[PDB]
Amino acid sequence: GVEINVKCSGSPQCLKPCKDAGMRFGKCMNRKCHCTPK
Repeated sequence: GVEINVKCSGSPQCLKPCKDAGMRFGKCMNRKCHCTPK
């Protein structure tokens, strides 16, 4: 489960939370975020 509960809208809104997380690539969800670690 590499996802984090974050309020996202569109793909780039989740790109921001993952930016500070130091990871790359991600996705979105009705009320959740998706992050992909190396």
